Amino acid sequence: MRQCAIYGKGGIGKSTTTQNLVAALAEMGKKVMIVGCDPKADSTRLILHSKAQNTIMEMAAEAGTVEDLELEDVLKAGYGGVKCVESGGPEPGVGCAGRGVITAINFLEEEGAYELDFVFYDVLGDVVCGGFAMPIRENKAQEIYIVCSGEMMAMYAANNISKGIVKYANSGSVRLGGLICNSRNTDREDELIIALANKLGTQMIHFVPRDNVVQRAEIRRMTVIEYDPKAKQADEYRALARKVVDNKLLVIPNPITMDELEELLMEFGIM
Amino acid sequence: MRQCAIYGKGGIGKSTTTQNLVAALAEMGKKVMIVGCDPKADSTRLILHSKAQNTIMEMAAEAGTVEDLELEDVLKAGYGGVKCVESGGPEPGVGCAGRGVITAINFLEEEGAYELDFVFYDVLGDVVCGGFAMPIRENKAQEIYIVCSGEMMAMYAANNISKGIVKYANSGSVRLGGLICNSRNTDREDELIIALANKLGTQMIHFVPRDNVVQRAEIRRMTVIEYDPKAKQADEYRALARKVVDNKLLVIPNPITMDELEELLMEFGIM
Ligand code: SF4
Repeated sequence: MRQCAIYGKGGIGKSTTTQNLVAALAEMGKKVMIVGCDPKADSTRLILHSKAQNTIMEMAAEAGTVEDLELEDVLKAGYGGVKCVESGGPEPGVGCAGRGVITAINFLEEEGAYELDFVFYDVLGDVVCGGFAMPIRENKAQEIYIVCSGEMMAMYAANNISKGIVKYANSGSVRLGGLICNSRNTDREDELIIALANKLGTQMIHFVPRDNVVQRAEIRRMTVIEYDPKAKQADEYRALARKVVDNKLLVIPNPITMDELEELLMEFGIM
Repeated sequence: MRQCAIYGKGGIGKSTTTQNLVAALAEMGKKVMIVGCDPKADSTRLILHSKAQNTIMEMAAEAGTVEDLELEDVLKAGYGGVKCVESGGPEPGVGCAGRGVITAINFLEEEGAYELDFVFYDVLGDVVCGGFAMPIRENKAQEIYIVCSGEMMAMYAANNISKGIVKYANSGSVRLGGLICNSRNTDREDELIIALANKLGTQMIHFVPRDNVVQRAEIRRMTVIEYDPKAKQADEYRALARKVVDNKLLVIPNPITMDELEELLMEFGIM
């Protein structure tokens, strides 16, 4: 079993890319589990064809504690047999995202859900703090893949996630597997992300293009793999899945300074 | 002295709106202090004409601890006498973003920097956790203004911040003074934000349009008030400032559910 975490800032289609990648993995015969560690809890909608999956936090609140919770309600099987579970966001203004994530992971481990080829933690990378770095810090995810784009905020979040990895890459076995470039139809975006990965010492594992079929499948609460298996974007997600399966470059990144990031953006025509 | 917090998700120009509002306030004769509570620390650049102001956490690290710091290096005066502080983001992957704010506010209180007509805490509202809600929880900010837009994520963040205000309003005195609509050139965006404010039990205090002069001023690292005083956007920021000064409608919000927000987006042609 491989423990991978997809990190990245919100609003760039990270969850859709994660779900389509997991669907492509399931289509290859891999038993994949998705754990959504996002407060929005949108990391399992496409696999489950659901408007909203009941997160562990909400069901614990309805049942008092996670101790009186059942894995059958917590964990749901979606397309391709993919198991789906939502950690649940913090209480707005009160709790930590990290406490919800660790509670979900501990409940899953106690219930025996992990006993699978891949476990993907879809973790928010908008802010890189102790709470959102729980999978990295508690040795829950060993391979970190960052979904980014050719915009200042996306690469800044990627660099901060790399800083967190570097913090926990010593006295720990968590490594950066690569960068997934979610295209935003920006010119020289793939080249910019390749250069950013080279600066970080990692690779751009795959460049995910923008396609209308992604939104067409998302209207149906479905992945591109399930919706149109013969689409070109399905082949892109299959290539990403194969490159993640065959990924051997797991490195401790070298985070860049702010000036280097601005220089990269100037070089590739963003600012 | 009025203690206010500008909350809101990132990527919608909340920081620029806050800095222009503070510049318009100082242009009317009010003594304002900006406390930047975002980890990326861009809340005081346009006032100070700086690429990036040195944050409290950085100086604490360079000087060993906060107790070896001086207000001269921490507190900087920019355009119109506005006093600028950056709280300092957490160490990526380790610290909590809300304890840097605790440290900054405590240090400013010991240094006597709070004894001023307005204090504005620019607080990021991407994730509404116990850390990022420190000014609301610790009773440091009494009036909350949420900068939002017609996009789904901005309205979701506004609803979550309203939930936090509700949690801390039945025990403290923190209230929501209105919603600031940061236009994204979306059709029926002002009407949608007005409807959201009416559902929350509050008001859309001002509609901030999109203007190129905002970007022209930001390139020069200054606000529109200082760059082009005779511009229309400067007048919009002045209207927002005088509506903030004259604001008396401070309410405990009524946060709306997922279905209500989705139906609001459906009504005005966004979903
Ligand atoms: S550690 Fe991060 S998620 Fe947890 S309360 Fe602090 S800022 Fe919020």
